[PDB]
Amino acid sequence: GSSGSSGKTHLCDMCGKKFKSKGTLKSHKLLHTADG
Ligand SMILES: [Zn+2]
Repeated sequence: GSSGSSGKTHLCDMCGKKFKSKGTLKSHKLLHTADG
């Protein structure tokens, strides 16, 4: 809820999407930022 979370997730601080692994969250964060 608005006052606090429950359970556990690998949460994106950039868009607010929630993931089931740090590997899945990392594979998602490549879409926000990458080297070039
Ligand atoms: Zn994200």
